[PDB]
Amino acid sequence: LDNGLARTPTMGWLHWERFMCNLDCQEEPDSCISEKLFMEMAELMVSEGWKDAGYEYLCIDDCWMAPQRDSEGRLQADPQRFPHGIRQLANYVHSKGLKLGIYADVGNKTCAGFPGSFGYYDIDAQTFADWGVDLLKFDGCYCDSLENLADGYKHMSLALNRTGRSIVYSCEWPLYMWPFQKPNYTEIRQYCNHWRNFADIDDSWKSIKSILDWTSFNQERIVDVAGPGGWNDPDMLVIGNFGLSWNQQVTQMALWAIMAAPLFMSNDLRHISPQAKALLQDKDVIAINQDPLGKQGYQLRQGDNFEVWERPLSGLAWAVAMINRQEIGGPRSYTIAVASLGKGVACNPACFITQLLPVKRKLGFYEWTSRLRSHINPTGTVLLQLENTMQM
Amino acid sequence: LDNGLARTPTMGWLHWERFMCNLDCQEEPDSCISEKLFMEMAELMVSEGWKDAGYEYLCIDDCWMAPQRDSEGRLQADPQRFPHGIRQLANYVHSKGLKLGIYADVGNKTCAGFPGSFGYYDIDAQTFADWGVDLLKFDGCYCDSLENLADGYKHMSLALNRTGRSIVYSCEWPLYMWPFQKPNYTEIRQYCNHWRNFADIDDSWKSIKSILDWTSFNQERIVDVAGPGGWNDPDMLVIGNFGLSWNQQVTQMALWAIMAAPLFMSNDLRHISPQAKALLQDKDVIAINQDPLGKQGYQLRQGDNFEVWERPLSGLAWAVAMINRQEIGGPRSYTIAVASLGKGVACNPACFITQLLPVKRKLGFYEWTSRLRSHINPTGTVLLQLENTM
Ligand SMILES: *[C@@H]1O[C@H](CO)[C@@H](O[C@@H]2O[C@H](CO)[C@@H](O[C@@H]3O[C@H](CO)[C@@H](O)[C@H](O[C@H]4O[C@H](CO)[C@@H](O)[C@H](O)[C@@H]4O)[C@@H]3O)[C@H](O)[C@H]2NC(C)=O)[C@H](O)[C@H]1NC(C)=O
Ligand SMILES: *[C@@H]1O[C@H](CO)[C@@H](O[C@@H]2O[C@H](CO)[C@@H](O[C@@H]3O[C@H](CO)[C@@H](O)[C@H](O)[C@@H]3O)[C@H](O)[C@H]2NC(C)=O)[C@H](O)[C@H]1NC(C)=O
Ligand SMILES: *[C@@H]1O[C@H](CO)[C@@H](O[C@@H]2O[C@H](CO)[C@@H](O[C@@H]3O[C@H](CO)[C@@H](O)[C@H](O)[C@@H]3O)[C@H](O)[C@H]2NC(C)=O)[C@H](O)[C@H]1NC(C)=O
Ligand SMILES: *[C@@H]1O[C@H](CO)[C@@H](O[C@@H]2O[C@H](CO)[C@@H](O)[C@H](O)[C@H]2NC(C)=O)[C@H](O)[C@H]1NC(C)=O
Ligand SMILES: *[C@@H]1O[C@H](CO)[C@@H](O[C@@H]2O[C@H](CO)[C@@H](O)[C@H](O)[C@H]2NC(C)=O)[C@H](O)[C@H]1NC(C)=O
Ligand SMILES: *[C@@H]1O[C@H](CO)[C@@H](O)[C@H](O)[C@H]1NC(C)=O
Ligand SMILES: *[C@]12O[C@H]1[C@H](CO)[C@H](O)[C@H](O)[C@H]2O
Ligand SMILES: *[C@]12O[C@H]1[C@H](CO)[C@H](O)[C@H](O)[C@H]2O
Repeated sequence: LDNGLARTPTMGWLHWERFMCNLDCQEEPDSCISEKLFMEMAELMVSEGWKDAGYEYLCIDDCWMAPQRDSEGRLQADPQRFPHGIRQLANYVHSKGLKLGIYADVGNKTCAGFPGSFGYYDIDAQTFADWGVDLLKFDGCYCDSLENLADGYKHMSLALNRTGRSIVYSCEWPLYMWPFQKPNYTEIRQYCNHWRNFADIDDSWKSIKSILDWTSFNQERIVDVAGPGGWNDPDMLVIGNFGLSWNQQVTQMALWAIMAAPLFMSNDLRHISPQAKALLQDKDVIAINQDPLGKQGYQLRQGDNFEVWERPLSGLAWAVAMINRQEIGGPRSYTIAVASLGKGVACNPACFITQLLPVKRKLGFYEWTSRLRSHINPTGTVLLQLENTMQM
Repeated sequence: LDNGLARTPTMGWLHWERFMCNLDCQEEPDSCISEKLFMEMAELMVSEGWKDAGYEYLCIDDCWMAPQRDSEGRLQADPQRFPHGIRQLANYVHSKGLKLGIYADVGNKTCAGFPGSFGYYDIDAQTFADWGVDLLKFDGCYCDSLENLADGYKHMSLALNRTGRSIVYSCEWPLYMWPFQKPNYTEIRQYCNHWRNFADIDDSWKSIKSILDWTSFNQERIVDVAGPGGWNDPDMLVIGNFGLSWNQQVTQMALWAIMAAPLFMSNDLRHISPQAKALLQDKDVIAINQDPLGKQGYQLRQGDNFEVWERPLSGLAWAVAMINRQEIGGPRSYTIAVASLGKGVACNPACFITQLLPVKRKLGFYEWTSRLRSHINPTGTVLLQLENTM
């Protein structure tokens, strides 16, 4: 989408995976979808270093809405959970230096059963623009055939444009297309700043594996269409929650950087370990994700429960990820000719290799003819940065 | 097995899950199956508080054997990897006040392809006894019939007894039978100090869940036969490795305690987090696992992606574990009438409840009329101890 936005993958926080559709503010107030939750998340994004690290968008997912539209046909914030309305939350979020994302659905109802945009594409787009909304996530539930899905996604895109406000547009067009026919990524890219391809993540290693395996299986179809203004969206970062071991968390961060994924944390910023925080705020891995070249990486090799992924970076640098998919035993040795990495460019005539994950370690100069030898934890990833050099 | 051993479930360390069949001492001397690995783990069991917490058996699994028996038909330690031999390793382990476990297979080979014990049960038993072995784990691979399987496990049982040496006998008889016919657990217990029921654990939450699901499904057949001298073995603790989140590690420790499971760590004691160490050394939770009554706990309830398990303890105490099996979202609220716990006796007329996991916290006095409310982490467990007020 040529709206001048998302020149790098969008970074922020989204409530869905962690907080879901919790409407019970009486018995579950700390986890219910309320203005107070977003106000508190906003403060902590500023004070706990998240905005500094690049996480800029505070995003509302499903279950912010009143059950019905107002008399004047507009969407309304839930009066009990959002009594001060979207406009004033937008003011609060802007006052902290952050941008505000909101959520709607192309079809008749949102996935959670709240008012769809089946008509109203134009008034809804305008409502968001009046409110101060800086990002829209547009889910695809309750949609009447391919024709409407496509038409709806294309309509809301132009509608947001016609508001003349800068609004990052986040689509699930491809994901809700698969059931009928293969997506057309060139068309989707025209209309959308990023697009969900695959089933909602949850707080599990199984979910990470299934997203990586779908991505690598399908990589010839999706890798090249990604670039500034249009990204593949493999769903939210779930680091800092309950389901992933330290190693599986390193794997998600490493490979979301390889895939030029948007980085939407879905966690509780009020209750997050120092380890998870340091990983999500790792300047060097964020720098790989945010690389201005904006070329998505890919899986180079698979075999013996090992995966090798790499991503081209600006200035003849490469990121390399080595995954151990063996879920038994100890750290496994993996060796590769440095020549085989970065299409033989990265280390011609030399590489300087820095390990970034699981810890940051200068490894030194590798000749084009060198071997790289590493040890990789089960369900973990080693992430390397290769800097092309004349020296040595 | 009435040999006076395993009166509480056996505690220690077993190489298999973390170190497996690593024979590469040239390229990997610090993780190959060698007497140096076992000596290192022994020193740390003493120096790092493992022994003091009750971890007492340092156990060798598969891949310790030379490829061939000796000229006298006996098993031999690999001459390169176990150069001083098993007896001498046993001497060392004993000098630190620990016990040594070793491994054999009821069939013609071990699962990894080394010499099997079929036809050598009596000599193999005497060999182990002579060496000063304090425990045998007896795997079930390369056994052509259920007759040979049963005969082999019983025969080794009687041969161990006849050596005169106190040797804990860990069997896999039910595991290898189950595909073909329902095991008789009354018979297995007469011959075995503990018995593997289910597929080898690995370093995953999938493995944990599948072991718990198998145990809850089969609980009518296995819970009542467990007790001092004979335990269900749901396989090794993998806490301190790579594959489990903190909440999944808590779930393993909590439910191995509810299940009166043997506690065999398979980890690297040289490289283990403070968190993993304090969970595995948690004295209140080990006291539940090690309760002298020896009554295995069971699944009370399952619904809304929650499980409630409980175990009766010495002195009118109960352990209760509440699992959140929902792998999405945040800490979920669960409430149960305390009258529904411990068969109606735990909290009649009242009980004092202490949370043990994920943190120790006194919750206070609960009346027979009361409801316990808890928030449980996705893939996590809340473990409570109930003390009846009388
Ligand atoms: C509604 O849709 C229209 C139709 O596309 C859209 O207009 C386009 O906006 C983009 C973004 O501003 C324009 O692209 C820019 O063009 C100008 C002029 O050539 C350049 O200054 C811009 O350069 C930036 O990006 C460069 C990297 O590519 C940087 O090097 C540089 O520093 C600049 O930051 C950029 O190329 C595009 O020209 C228009 N196209 C048309 C047909 O007008 C409009 O923005 C949409 N409006 C909203 C609010 O959605
Ligand atoms: C070989 O098999 C026999 C028979 O099963 C085992 O005998 C049993 O041994 C236990 C433990 O020594 C006896 O019970 C215990 O006795 C001791 C001392 O008297 C007491 O302190 C305990 O409280 C408990 O009562 C058990 O009764 C006995 N059974 C029989 C029939 O004699 C023997 O231990 C086995 N030997 C080896 C080397 O495994
Ligand atoms: C370990 O290996 C030996 C040798 O391969 C096994 O011994 C063999 O066991 C088979 C049973 O599977 C015997 O075959 C039987 O032969 C009779 C007729 O003789 C036939 O009627 C049966 O139906 C069956 O086919 C075979 O005779 C026997 N061979 C020897 C040398 O004893 C042994 O059983 C293996 N042990 C285990 C536990 O797997
Ligand atoms: C997939 O979508 C792309 C973009 O809509 C299609 O390519 C364009 O099709 C339009 C309308 O037919 C042409 O006017 C353009 O010249 C085409 N290219 C571009 C880059 O805009 C493409 O035909 C669609 N279908 C397939 C099978 O690729
Ligand atoms: C399961 O195995 C047990 C023990 O081998 C069997 O129980 C024995 O039954 C015999 C009768 O054949 C009695 O002599 C013994 O007193 C019992 N032993 C014990 C300690 O109970 C039982 O028969 C087997 N059950 C089935 C269903 O086959
Ligand atoms: C919404 O429902 C109406 C019928 O009430 C139907 O005509 C329309 O196709 C539906 N719209 C979408 C986008 O599914
Ligand atoms: C749409 O299953 C829905 C849900 C909201 O109800 C989330 O937004 C999810 O990410 C999306 O795929
Ligand atoms: C038998 O798969 C084997 C293996 C040794 O080779 C381990 O001892 C495992 O625990 C056991 O079931």
